Amino acid sequence: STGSATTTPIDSLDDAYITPVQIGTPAQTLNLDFDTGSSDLWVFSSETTASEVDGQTIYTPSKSTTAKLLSGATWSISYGDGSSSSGDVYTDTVSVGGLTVTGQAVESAKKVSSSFTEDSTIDGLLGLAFSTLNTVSPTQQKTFFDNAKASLDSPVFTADLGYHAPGTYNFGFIDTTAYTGSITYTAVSTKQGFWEWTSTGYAVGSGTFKSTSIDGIADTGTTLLYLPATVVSAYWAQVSGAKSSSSVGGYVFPCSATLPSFTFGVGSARIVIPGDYIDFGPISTGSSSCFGGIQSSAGIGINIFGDVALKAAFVVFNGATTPTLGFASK
Repeated sequence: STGSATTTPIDSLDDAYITPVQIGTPAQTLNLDFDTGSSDLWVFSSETTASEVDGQTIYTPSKSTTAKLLSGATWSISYGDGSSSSGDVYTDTVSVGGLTVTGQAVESAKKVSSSFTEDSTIDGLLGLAFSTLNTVSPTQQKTFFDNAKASLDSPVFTADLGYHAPGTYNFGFIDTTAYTGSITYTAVSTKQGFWEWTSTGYAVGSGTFKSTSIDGIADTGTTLLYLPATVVSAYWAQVSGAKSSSSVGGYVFPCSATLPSFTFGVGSARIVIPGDYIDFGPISTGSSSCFGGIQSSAGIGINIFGDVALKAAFVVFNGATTPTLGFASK
């Protein structure tokens, strides 16, 4: 089997991407944030505290003839941005782009933190990291991909995120028309439960490539590119007037600037992030200070190849017995 679904930016900045997901019988379609940095499929629901729902579409398990309470199971997750959610668990039929999993754990939120409430466009998350990170207790549950894997034509999924445009998540096949050149594959460590890999270096604009190992995670659920402070300083030094602002919480730059590209290495291959991809717009409405899309990972404890980086590539999440990652230009 295969599946193919379009993923759409939630706003004009590509702050996140939503993908429609069918849950239950008859189908209830929710727009979920596919997150290769976590491993829980959780949704706003009829159980979510009413004051914490503000425009999201909710899953109502009592209206699904295939929903079953997973007795005794609870979940609770905290994300790197400080947001969180928790609740109980049903199993139900879940379909993505024509690919169907029966008995998928659907984690129903009883509580969500303010940032989830405040984002009316995201109805929940669909985790695509390794199932060892799933938070369900006392019986850990599998991700959608883990449950589908054996049925897929090939044990892979691909992320093809757009810049200011829709893109595609495919399951079970590699669309050879969706990228240019060849796909370069690179080793993955699953020791932390992430799609963790080592970039071979970087370049800023037209500058020379610096060969240096950068361990980080391919994380579709993180908006920006978080890299070591040395690398990030080297990038922003090429932008007149750019500075790190403690009060804003990262590097800012004059909105009048033209930003240089940023290249990262994948083995001997190179992925070029155009400068425009690194502009996240005014820090507040009407400001001429703009927020940068490359930020320091110092204090986060891990480097994160988030959407800024991934959207410049066609990315293969290869879930073979020994997982690997593939990157192609597009």
